[PDB]
Amino acid sequence: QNNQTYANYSAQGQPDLYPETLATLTLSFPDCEHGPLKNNLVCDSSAGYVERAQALISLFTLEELILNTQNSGPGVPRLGLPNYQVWNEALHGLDRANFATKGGQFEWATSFPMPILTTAALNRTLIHQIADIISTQARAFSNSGRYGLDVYAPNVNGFRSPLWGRGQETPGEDAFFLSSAYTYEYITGIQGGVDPEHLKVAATVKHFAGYDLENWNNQSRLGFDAIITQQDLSEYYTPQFLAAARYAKSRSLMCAYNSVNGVPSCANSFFLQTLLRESWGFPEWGYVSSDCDAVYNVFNPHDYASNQSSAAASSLRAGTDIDCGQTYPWHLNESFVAGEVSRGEIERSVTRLYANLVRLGYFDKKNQYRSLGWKDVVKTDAWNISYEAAVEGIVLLKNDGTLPLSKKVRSIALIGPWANATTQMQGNYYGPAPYLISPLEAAKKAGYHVNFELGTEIAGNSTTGFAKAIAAAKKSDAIIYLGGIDNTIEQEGADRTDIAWPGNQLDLIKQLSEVGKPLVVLQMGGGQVDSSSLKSNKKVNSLVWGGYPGQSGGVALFDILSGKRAPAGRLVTTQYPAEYVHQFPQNDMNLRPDGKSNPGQTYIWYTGKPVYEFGSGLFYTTFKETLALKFNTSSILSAPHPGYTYSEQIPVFTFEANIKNSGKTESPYTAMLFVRTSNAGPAPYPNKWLVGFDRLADIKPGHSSKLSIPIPVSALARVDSHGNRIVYPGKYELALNTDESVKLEFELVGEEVTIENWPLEE
Amino acid sequence: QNNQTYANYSAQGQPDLYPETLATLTLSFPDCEHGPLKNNLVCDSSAGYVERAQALISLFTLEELILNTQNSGPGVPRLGLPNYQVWNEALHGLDRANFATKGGQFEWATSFPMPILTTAALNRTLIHQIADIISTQARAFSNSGRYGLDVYAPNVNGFRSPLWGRGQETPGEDAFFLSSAYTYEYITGIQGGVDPEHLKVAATVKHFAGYDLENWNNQSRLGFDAIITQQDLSEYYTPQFLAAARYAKSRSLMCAYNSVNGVPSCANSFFLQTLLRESWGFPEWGYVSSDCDAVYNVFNPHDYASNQSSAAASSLRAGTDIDCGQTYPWHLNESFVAGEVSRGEIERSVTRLYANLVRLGYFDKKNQYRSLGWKDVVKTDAWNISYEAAVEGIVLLKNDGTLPLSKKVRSIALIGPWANATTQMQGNYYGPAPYLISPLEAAKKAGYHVNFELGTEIAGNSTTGFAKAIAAAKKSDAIIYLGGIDNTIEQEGADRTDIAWPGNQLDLIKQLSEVGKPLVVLQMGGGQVDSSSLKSNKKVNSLVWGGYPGQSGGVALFDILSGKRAPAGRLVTTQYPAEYVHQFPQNDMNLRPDGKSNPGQTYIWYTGKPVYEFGSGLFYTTFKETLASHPKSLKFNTSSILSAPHPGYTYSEQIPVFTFEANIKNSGKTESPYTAMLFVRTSNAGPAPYPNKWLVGFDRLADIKPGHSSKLSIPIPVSALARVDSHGNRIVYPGKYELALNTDESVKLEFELVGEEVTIENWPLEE
Ligand SMILES: *[C@@H]1O[C@H](CO)[C@@H](O[C@@H]2O[C@H](CO)[C@@H](O[C@@H]3O[C@H](CO)[C@@H](O)[C@H](O[C@H]4O[C@H](CO)[C@@H](O)[C@H](O)[C@@H]4O[C@H]4O[C@H](CO)[C@@H](O)[C@H](O)[C@@H]4O)[C@@H]3O)[C@H](O)[C@H]2NC(C)=O)[C@H](O)[C@H]1NC(C)=O
Ligand SMILES: *[C@@H]1O[C@H](CO)[C@@H](O[C@@H]2O[C@H](CO)[C@@H](O[C@@H]3O[C@H](CO)[C@@H](O)[C@H](O[C@H]4O[C@H](CO)[C@@H](O)[C@H](O)[C@@H]4O)[C@@H]3O)[C@H](O)[C@H]2NC(C)=O)[C@H](O)[C@H]1NC(C)=O
Ligand SMILES: *[C@@H]1O[C@H](CO)[C@@H](O[C@@H]2O[C@H](CO)[C@@H](O[C@@H]3O[C@H](CO)[C@@H](O)[C@H](O)[C@@H]3O)[C@H](O)[C@H]2NC(C)=O)[C@H](O)[C@H]1NC(C)=O
Ligand SMILES: *[C@@H]1O[C@H](CO)[C@@H](O[C@@H]2O[C@H](CO)[C@@H](O)[C@H](O)[C@H]2NC(C)=O)[C@H](O)[C@H]1NC(C)=O
Ligand SMILES: *[C@@H]1O[C@H](CO)[C@@H](O[C@@H]2O[C@H](CO)[C@@H](O)[C@H](O)[C@H]2NC(C)=O)[C@H](O)[C@H]1NC(C)=O
Ligand SMILES: *[C@@H]1O[C@H](CO)[C@@H](O[C@@H]2O[C@H](CO)[C@@H](O)[C@H](O)[C@H]2NC(C)=O)[C@H](O)[C@H]1NC(C)=O
Ligand SMILES: *[C@@H]1O[C@H](CO)[C@@H](O[C@@H]2O[C@H](CO)[C@@H](O)[C@H](O)[C@H]2NC(C)=O)[C@H](O)[C@H]1NC(C)=O
Ligand SMILES: *[C@@H]1O[C@H](CO)[C@@H](O[C@@H]2O[C@H](CO)[C@@H](O)[C@H](O)[C@H]2NC(C)=O)[C@H](O)[C@H]1NC(C)=O
Ligand SMILES: O[C@@H]1[C@@H](O)[C@H](S[C@@H]2CO[C@H](O)[C@H](O)[C@H]2O)OC[C@H]1O
Ligand SMILES: O[C@@H]1[C@@H](O)[C@H](S[C@@H]2CO[C@H](O)[C@H](O)[C@H]2O)OC[C@H]1O
Ligand SMILES: *[C@@H]1O[C@H](CO)[C@@H](O)[C@H](O)[C@H]1NC(C)=O
Ligand SMILES: *[C@@H]1O[C@H](CO)[C@@H](O)[C@H](O)[C@H]1NC(C)=O
Ligand SMILES: *[C@@H]1O[C@H](CO)[C@@H](O)[C@H](O)[C@H]1NC(C)=O
Ligand SMILES: *[C@@H]1O[C@H](CO)[C@@H](O)[C@H](O)[C@H]1NC(C)=O
Ligand SMILES: *[C@@H]1O[C@H](CO)[C@@H](O)[C@H](O)[C@H]1NC(C)=O
Ligand SMILES: *[C@@H]1O[C@H](CO)[C@@H](O)[C@H](O)[C@H]1NC(C)=O
Ligand SMILES: *[C@@H]1O[C@H](CO)[C@@H](O)[C@H](O)[C@H]1NC(C)=O
Ligand SMILES: *[C@@H]1O[C@H](CO)[C@@H](O)[C@H](O)[C@H]1NC(C)=O
Ligand SMILES: *[C@@H]1O[C@H](CO)[C@@H](O)[C@H](O)[C@H]1NC(C)=O
Ligand SMILES: *[C@@H]1O[C@H](CO)[C@@H](O)[C@H](O)[C@H]1NC(C)=O
Ligand SMILES: [Zn+2]
Ligand SMILES: [Zn+2]
Ligand SMILES: [Zn+2]
Ligand SMILES: [Zn+2]
Ligand SMILES: [Zn+2]
Ligand SMILES: [Zn+2]
Ligand SMILES: [Zn+2]
Ligand SMILES: [Zn+2]
Ligand SMILES: [Zn+2]
Ligand SMILES: [Zn+2]
Ligand SMILES: [Zn+2]
Ligand SMILES: [Zn+2]
Repeated sequence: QNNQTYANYSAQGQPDLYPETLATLTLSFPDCEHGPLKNNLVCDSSAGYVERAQALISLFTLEELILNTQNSGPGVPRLGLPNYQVWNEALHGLDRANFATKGGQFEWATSFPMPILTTAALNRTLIHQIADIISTQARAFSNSGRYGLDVYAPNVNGFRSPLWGRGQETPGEDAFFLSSAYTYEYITGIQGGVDPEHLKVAATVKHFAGYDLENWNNQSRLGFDAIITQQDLSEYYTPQFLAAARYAKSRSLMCAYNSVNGVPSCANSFFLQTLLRESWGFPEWGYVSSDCDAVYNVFNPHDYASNQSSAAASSLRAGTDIDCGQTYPWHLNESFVAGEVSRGEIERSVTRLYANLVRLGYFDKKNQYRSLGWKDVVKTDAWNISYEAAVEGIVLLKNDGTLPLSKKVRSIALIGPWANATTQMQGNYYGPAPYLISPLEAAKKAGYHVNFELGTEIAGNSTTGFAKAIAAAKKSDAIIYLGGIDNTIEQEGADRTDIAWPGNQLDLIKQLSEVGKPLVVLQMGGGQVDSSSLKSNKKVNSLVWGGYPGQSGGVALFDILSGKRAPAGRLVTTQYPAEYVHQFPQNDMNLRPDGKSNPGQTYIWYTGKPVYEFGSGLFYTTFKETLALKFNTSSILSAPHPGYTYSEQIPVFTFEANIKNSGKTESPYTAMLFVRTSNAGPAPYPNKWLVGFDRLADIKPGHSSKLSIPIPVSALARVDSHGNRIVYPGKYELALNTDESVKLEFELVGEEVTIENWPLEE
Repeated sequence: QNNQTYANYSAQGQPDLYPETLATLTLSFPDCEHGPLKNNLVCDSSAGYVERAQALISLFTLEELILNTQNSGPGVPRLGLPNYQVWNEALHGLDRANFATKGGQFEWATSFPMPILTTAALNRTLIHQIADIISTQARAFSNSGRYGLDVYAPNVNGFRSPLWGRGQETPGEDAFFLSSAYTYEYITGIQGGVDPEHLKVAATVKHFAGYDLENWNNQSRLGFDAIITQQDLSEYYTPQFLAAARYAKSRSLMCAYNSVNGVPSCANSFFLQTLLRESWGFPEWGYVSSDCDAVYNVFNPHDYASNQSSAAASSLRAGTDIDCGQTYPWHLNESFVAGEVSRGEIERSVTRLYANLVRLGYFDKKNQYRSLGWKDVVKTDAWNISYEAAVEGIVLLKNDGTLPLSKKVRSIALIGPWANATTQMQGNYYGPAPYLISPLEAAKKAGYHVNFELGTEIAGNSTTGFAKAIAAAKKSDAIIYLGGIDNTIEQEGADRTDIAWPGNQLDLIKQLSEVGKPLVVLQMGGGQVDSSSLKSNKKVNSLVWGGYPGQSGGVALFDILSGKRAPAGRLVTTQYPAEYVHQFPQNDMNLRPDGKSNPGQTYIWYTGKPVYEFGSGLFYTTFKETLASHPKSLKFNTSSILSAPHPGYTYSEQIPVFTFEANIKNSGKTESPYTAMLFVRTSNAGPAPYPNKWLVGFDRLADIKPGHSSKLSIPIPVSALARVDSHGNRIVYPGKYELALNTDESVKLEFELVGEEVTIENWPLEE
């Protein structure tokens, strides 16, 4: 929008936003005791939140309303109503806050791992606590005018194509179960419960819908039209958004840049009204924000409207309340002049935003959360849950017992473009951290003699660092290589073009494997890289996926390597063979194989052979898993469901298995539970789908902990050609983990039961 | 549905409901301190109303949920959740209550005038207070297990065709302003404010939409398919429902028997979702009830569904939550089995009902409204607002000085089928009253020597009774004829076939007028009758429309006639000439004239000559009305006016463009209250055809003494000036306009709207 020369937004992965959109404001609170609003109902803390917001909005001029439909809202100075920023980032810690540059206060926020790694821990409580800490820290910054009260998080789009530059931000490729679980735990942690009366921080689930690529084939997200079947819409692209609106009661949602089936998400009333509000129960006075700036893109380049005034009017009427950008505040005045919108439609949007602000305690100084301050940031950071998430999430992919490093290992050769990682560990959308503990520093602090060599860059074709690296290796007890990808390779605005290890890193690892010494390789980054050559190289003793480990990253990794903590992470996306992305266009949105070039996408549908499967992860011990069957769903759904708000949440039954530590190392345990069928519902039939997961606390050798995995009605439902979610009678089989240590056959009997009726598109 | 022999519901005006639907339950409240629910969140009075309702519903079996989608909900005995009745009538007082038959308490409730007469008073405060009394009495009965907490009221369909058997129930023919005003005052009075946290009684605005006939031409409402333009739908058939949902925040709404443009109202997602929820902000956890039993009629006779299971599914999915009938509770089980509905869809609807019950204090014994009792019925009844409404509403149509009856009038010949009226005064949907004061008992109480003769029946065809009535007239100082129509003529389930005085009443009136005595005619009933021959007969000294005056009807009538009170009512429908209904089909839903059979419908569009016009009414005095002041500029810029702050108004379209102000001087012999209707017209603003005029305001002023003046101030809201385009959009158009005060047009004021067109409402596309 703010381009200086011609800009092809069908190709360019990044918009050109106005400085106003991108500005860092200084925030504050209305003075309800002495200010101009003191006798208005909005300042009456005993009144209803809607009635309060309505009373306030009645005081605005038309132009004031319009200006306050943008993310950087100017407020209304004459009313003592301060500017308010809607665009705040919280993906895995505070970002876009007005951080102090000196003074020892508000200089930083806790930098948790990227969600990709945190989700690999398979721990729901963990996700929830991270969210709670983030929203405590948000309130603290807010109380000093340095952060808003709503957050553009979480990013829960399915990591469908492995080359997506933003998959790192997500809880993985399983939109239906794993992502939805993350969605619920994160949003309830941000918001302080399930639609509590006193909202903590408003979540903004994103990006709705069909957004999972930046610019593959030079087709920008900004102009992309996702051709998606109704079946896939219901099955893969929206179930996490149903979870957000229905179960978590997210106060906000962000509509995506792209179109779906010819309709821009932000101008899509089927999306924003029929689905979001009428099918999934999105809060009445919840509000929708556009992406930055998806309203502009309705016009340029989507051409769904002919100018900015019309793009504004179409988005507003479809259900987009707040524009991250300048199209609303600078063109809705034209929309009004042209009769395209009423003042009613504009007031509703602003009223929605302020209704949430009222709920958030914006006008109530005595509100419980208005007293959080810097010491609460200090205290929650000192809990070291960022370290804990990283430690629980790290994935051991290959190991011959070389890990944990034996007491005999005294010197290490520390090699690779991730060996001295600091800011690399933070991924993206991060603010300043209190500290960043590199793998190098953590290695020294662990008490190893460290021979550090860069060896080679992430993406270089230079070998001039090889010799010194081999030299450092030849004079060390073990080699620890840390490499892979980072945000120079995968980023917002630019997808990868391939999913192989970048540069000449694999050559360096090969030459290191032929040194004669034990070799541990840490594959870092969010997306996966093809590590088949490492899998098949016997001289590569150990392979670890370390994701983006956050502020205490080095210590988390080296506590795992040294065996202080025992790894238990599992992959939350498939590591595909490198040729996968060359086999079919990556913006083919069809999940199922087509018998042509599309081989099936994700662990659910892929007919090929993953290098490492979704759900791969090894332990420092061995476990012995043992089991501890005609179900009539219609009957099961006929019963009372105390403890569950929605009927589809009830277990069909609970999978019970004993988990014995048959080895000789204390270890926590993780499990994914999969189901499959070859006769229930329509063909084609999936490989399998995830229906449950859990993490159990450290189990001692000889001890047995019980794994209980409820199998909800919603999880056994399949999706028909119309998008309906229906539980079908037939034969199913559970399988525990990728190793399928335990399997359980059961039959579903009775008639088909409808779980959701998918509505017709407009 | 419960017919014993073949029933043709395309023709038959009344359904055959199962006894279960019609049953009189004994109600009670759950014990939230000690009962099975005490630890459930529903019994936590500090929790959110939605969360409370969700916690309760979670405890139900599927069958218990299904069974509690009917109006006579059985509750859940094992949970200590009592049966609850959704079908409670309150149109003009409590009805379908479990009235006691002995013991001196709860044997009766106040019987107000039918809303048609109440509305004629043009008094907003009156309507609101009536509604407040009704809801106080509702809660009092509720607290003794004798009534529910939601009411199937108000009926606010525009009384469009004059032969409608139920137009009597409505605030008249002006859907946009007059009916919408009644809707607001009544619903907020019923509900105890504007969506208050503590709801007093849930209102159910009805009937949505296109419903304004019972069985004209033997086409029953049960199978009627209204063909209505989007323009008419926005302009005439729905504005009162926008008002109910948006301004009044009605907690419930009732969907109609009929289809509109091929889609039954209760299976109509455009109506129940797109318009109701997305356009007008109907409460998120408000609920929709069908009419009794419109869900059944989706199948039989509409054939929109092939069976009851499919009819239930379609109605539920479209947005109908509660069935007045047994289609839901006895066939949603089948819908579920067939995969047509989810348990989620069923749960939402029951949760919706119980969310309102939570808000109504159904689970909180300490709720403000849970202590109201029989003494509160006695107290509110004794205020005599029923009497007051009738006396305010009575309309003086014709007079030469005969009314009020002079002191010279000692004896009266009281003639007519309405002369000894008791139950006739109650109209329809009435429960037992404390008493009923007939016009006969009232005349005797007031001190006149009364010579009473029936004369003829309402629909009588014999002249045998004439002679005694004529003899009585000859002995008396004045003749007071009371007749017209009643509920043997106009009723639920059966429209009138014509709009003339029934039977030989006019022939009797003619002969009474040949006697040579002063003659006063009281024209009773809700619908109008063609009184043109009474209008032109110089020996009919006076004509009064008395509507259905309720429990103290006789005293209201004779206090007016005696001059103890002075009349100020104005007609709220057009009194058409009898020919009107025989010129064009009465199910032609187009308001505009078409240059063929349709002369235009209502005072807004009618091109013929009313016998008495909408807004007709005379006083016991005369008034001089003069423009008080106008804004310096009479060129109003709507876009600019709407751009300003609007403190004191929730919605921008509610702000005044300006205020019409007049001085009202009593220029006669007698102290009198005053009423005014304010009309606007345009010859160039908006699209053609241009209407006659349309109502934009009204008011009633307190007694004005001879020679004294009072101020009349009538704001002109932006919404009132908006016109409707061919697509249903509400747009304020620039151009020339003229206000006219009353039917006599005593004051007129030209103004101009300048600047661009302004969109007030975008009418959504149908599905
Ligand atoms: C203001 O409010 C007050 C308080 O409510 C009103 O006062 C009440 O007024 C009514 C009506 O006048 C009065 O009820 C009558 O009481 C009489 C003595 O107790 C009764 O004899 C009379 O009974 C007749 O009506 C019954 C209906 O239930 C019939 O069933 C019964 O058969 C009686 O009818 C006989 O008599 C009538 C004429 O008298 C005759 O036509 C019949 O054929 C039959 O022979 C009434 O019940 C109350 O007692 C008053 N209550 C109090 C507390 O004072 C007052 O009316 C209000 N004012 C206005 C203007 O509305
Ligand atoms: C699934 O995730 C949950 C939630 O994160 C996790 O439970 C958590 O475990 C951590 C780690 O033990 C707990 O963190 C501690 O909490 C107390 C507060 O009660 C703090 O005092 C502790 O801080 C000190 O100790 C740290 C570690 O020794 C030091 O680094 C630090 O500087 C402090 O001195 C510490 O933060 C946390 O309390 C729980 N959280 C909850 C909600 O229970 C659980 O273990 C995971 N489950 C499985 C099976 O893995
Ligand atoms: C558990 O939480 C504590 C408290 O936040 C962490 O302690 C902190 O560790 C960092 C990194 O080593 C220290 O920062 C460093 O401090 C030195 C000296 O002041 C400075 O020269 C370095 O540049 C660096 O900033 C920090 O001082 C220390 N803070 C406290 C209060 O002890 C600890 O790291 C956490 N544990 C894990 C495993 O993450
Ligand atoms: C709609 O609003 C925009 C933004 O306020 C207007 O554009 C501004 O016009 C003013 C006055 O001419 C200039 O001084 C500003 O520099 C413009 N601002 C921006 C951000 O472009 C626009 O003119 C308005 N349109 C109408 C019809 O009122
Ligand atoms: C590892 O990275 C750290 C941090 O980026 C490097 O530390 C810097 O070292 C220079 C002196 O050589 C100091 O002046 C800077 O203040 C340090 N930077 C920061 C951000 O603290 C360190 O050199 C790197 N180690 C290597 C390359 O072996
Ligand atoms: C309009 O109706 C109101 C409400 O019923 C009338 O005010 C009532 O008048 C009666 C009889 O004088 C009193 O007993 C009530 O207490 C009054 N009620 C209230 C709420 O004030 C009012 O007189 C009518 N207005 C006009 C102008 O005739
Ligand atoms: C759905 O529910 C209705 C109401 O309970 C069932 O109708 C009853 O069926 C029994 C046995 O068929 C009959 O004896 C009764 O006459 C019916 N009762 C009533 C009140 O009508 C119906 O069977 C159920 N259908 C299904 C498929 O479960
Ligand atoms: C006017 O109507 C009243 C009420 O219906 C009549 O009162 C009834 O008259 C009969 C016979 O006289 C009595 O036995 C009943 O008890 C009365 N019923 C009630 C409810 O009061 C009255 O007779 C009628 N008057 C005339 C003159 O026809
Ligand atoms: O998740 C969304 C992102 O989609 C956008 S991306 C945005 C593009 O425009 C500039 O380059 C911005 O710096 C960049 O963040 O940002 C908002 C997030 O919440
Ligand atoms: O306003 C509605 C009415 O339309 C229905 S009509 C109903 C038809 O079936 C029986 O005869 C009943 O006695 C009659 O009321 O009733 C409910 C009202 O609220
Ligand atoms: C910006 O790019 C658009 C096309 O996206 C083009 O129409 C316009 O001319 C450009 N603006 C400027 C100032 O170059
Ligand atoms: C803009 O980019 C699109 C997609 O990459 C491409 O098809 C088109 O040729 C480009 N248009 C211009 C004018 O360069
Ligand atoms: C995308 O565009 C750039 C030119 O800016 C080009 O270097 C690159 O080869 C293109 N990629 C594809 C797949 O066409
Ligand atoms: C803007 O675009 C709309 C269509 O999206 C069109 O109807 C309107 O006339 C356009 N206005 C101007 C000023 O070009
Ligand atoms: C399943 O349950 C339903 C309802 O409980 C029952 O009607 C049906 O007969 C059962 N069918 C089987 C095969 O168990
Ligand atoms: C009731 O009427 C329907 C048609 O409306 C007819 O099919 C049926 O025979 C009747 N039922 C009975 C029991 O007479
Ligand atoms: C039912 O009534 C309709 C309309 O009055 C008529 O067309 C039809 O012939 C009747 N059907 C039967 C079976 O009598
Ligand atoms: C009921 O009618 C519907 C059509 O509305 C049809 O699809 C369904 O199969 C019918 N069910 C039965 C049991 O006949
Ligand atoms: C009056 O009506 C009755 C019953 O309908 C009938 O027997 C009689 O013939 C009618 N008489 C006249 C004069 O219309
Ligand atoms: C009406 O007001 C609008 C908004 O202030 C302004 O743009 C326009 O010029 C005005 N038009 C007239 C005719 O006064
Ligand atoms: Zn003070
Ligand atoms: Zn102050
Ligand atoms: Zn919590
Ligand atoms: Zn509180
Ligand atoms: Zn513009
Ligand atoms: Zn008790
Ligand atoms: Zn009130
Ligand atoms: Zn309260
Ligand atoms: Zn049929
Ligand atoms: Zn039909
Ligand atoms: Zn059936
Ligand atoms: Zn005729």
